[PDB]
Amino acid sequence: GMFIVNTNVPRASVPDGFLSELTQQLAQATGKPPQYIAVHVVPDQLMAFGGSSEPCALCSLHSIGKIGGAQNRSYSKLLCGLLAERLRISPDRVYINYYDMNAANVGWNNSTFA
Amino acid sequence: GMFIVNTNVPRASVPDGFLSELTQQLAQATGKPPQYIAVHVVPDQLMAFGGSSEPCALCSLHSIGKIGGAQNRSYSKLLCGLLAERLRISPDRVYINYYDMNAANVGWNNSTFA
Amino acid sequence: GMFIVNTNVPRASVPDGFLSELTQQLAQATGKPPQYIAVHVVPDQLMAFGGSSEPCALCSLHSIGKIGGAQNRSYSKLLCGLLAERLRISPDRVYINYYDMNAANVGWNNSTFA
Repeated sequence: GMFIVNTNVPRASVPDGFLSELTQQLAQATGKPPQYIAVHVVPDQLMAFGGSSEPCALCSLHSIGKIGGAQNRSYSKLLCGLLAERLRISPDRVYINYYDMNAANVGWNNSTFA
Repeated sequence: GMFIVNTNVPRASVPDGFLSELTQQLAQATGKPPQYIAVHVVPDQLMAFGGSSEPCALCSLHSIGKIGGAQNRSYSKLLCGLLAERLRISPDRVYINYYDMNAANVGWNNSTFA
Repeated sequence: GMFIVNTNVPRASVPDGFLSELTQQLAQATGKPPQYIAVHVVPDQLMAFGGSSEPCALCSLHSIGKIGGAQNRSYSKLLCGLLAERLRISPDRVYINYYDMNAANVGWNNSTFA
């Protein structure tokens, strides 16, 4: 699983341990070992959501499987919850793109997962 | 709609208001209310296009629908036009990836659009 | 072809010429003229792979065609090889997403490739 977060929130506002919490919560949520989970936080971005510069986030979750209608719906609750509580970003100023990656299309350790 | 721009152009060369102009032009171009449009500009990047370090840009437009052969062709005119005029990037040093997102795959405000 | 690399490795650790080597190796590997190859390196990122902050990388290769089971497998060898040798990132701390882009979905120079 790979979670990326781009946000206008300053680096200083990213709580220590945020990456750890995301790895842990996403591991539970997807049912994958934490060791397979990679997380990326990109703060201080030049962004606008709806033409406003208020705190917002553009994210994406890539996963070989574990992506689907109902699952994505609960990932959004989990993720928006985390972003709201930890980064103080309003849930309606967050977009999360979900990608069900094919194993043959995910390279890792000199090969792919196919 | 979500528009991202990665470019080697310095932050100082990004005109104030560029994010607003993008929001407005993309809203018109896609026929979506400006409030649904999110824009992201990432300057000062370590990039190379064709092996050259001259100003270039790697972009992506994600949209639930409003993506297609003809539409994408005019988006490129609009976007390359804006990048050329506002960031002085030559149109032939710009790649834009278009993504027709499924509503069930776009999370927002604790749920998805499905 | 478009190759992006996000890594926690410091900017100072990115060897001069790395972008050039990537452009050249990817050109050979995909069988495309170097002029069509765009490369992007994003260092100093706040990342975690498996909950660890040791050097890691999250990458993606987008290409109109030239994407497939066997090809992706050798791209991973090539790419992990380069990342390991030039950025000292362990191959098992690298994820590379492969995207076979439809020509109608790749904008360039005021139009698309369709």
